[PDB]
Amino acid sequence: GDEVITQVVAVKNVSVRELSPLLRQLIDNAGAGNVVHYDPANIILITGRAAVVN
Amino acid sequence: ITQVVAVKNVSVRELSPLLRQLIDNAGAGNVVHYDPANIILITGRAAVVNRLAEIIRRVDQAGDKEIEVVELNNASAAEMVRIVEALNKFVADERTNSILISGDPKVRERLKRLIKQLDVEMAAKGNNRVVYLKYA
Amino acid sequence: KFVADERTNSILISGDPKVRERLKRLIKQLDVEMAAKGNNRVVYLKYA
Repeated sequence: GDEVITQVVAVKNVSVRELSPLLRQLIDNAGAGNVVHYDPANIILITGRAAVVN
Repeated sequence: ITQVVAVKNVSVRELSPLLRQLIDNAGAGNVVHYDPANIILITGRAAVVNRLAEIIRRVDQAGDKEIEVVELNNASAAEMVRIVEALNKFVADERTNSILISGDPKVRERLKRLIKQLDVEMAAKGNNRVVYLKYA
Repeated sequence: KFVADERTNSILISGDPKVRERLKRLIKQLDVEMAAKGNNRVVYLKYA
């Protein structure tokens, strides 16, 4: 559905800052309210609509 | 009310912009102050102080890292050391002959995996042999 | 990248499951042991 939830998922292989521009492309591709925050401890944060967060 | 909660894993100054986002997202009166002794201060409405403490604890609980101590009965610890050293943290003691670990409960999963991986002891090779001469 | 132990005499690997495919290939490739060459020989002198 359209709900706003945060999802925490990992990419171990290389630091996920590498995805900041294209992920903010999906933060741009649709409506905002999102965050995608890349923890240097290497996990992954999204917040926003479950579809675009997907 | 003010809430004092910890993030041990890395210094919480790292959260100042996004936490002030929740100091911006709603009304002010808040403080979030990051003590270099590594604890955490919020002050403000219990709801926004909560979501703040949830981001905060979301960098607390996130990256967990500590030490393990696990017996190495067979493969020399210092060897375990060396043979992990090539991998790119780790301790062991050869008083005990035990891998110690510093890092993740993912490091705890995979490095209990490598606790187990090189524990094995090679079968005797008959390196030396006593031969009974029949004639000579 | 690559490791091994000669306690165990075992290749350890760091890298891909493509590195796992090809480097199980090279796990297997140089496992072979050369046949004995009769490097030394005891010769029975008939006369001298």
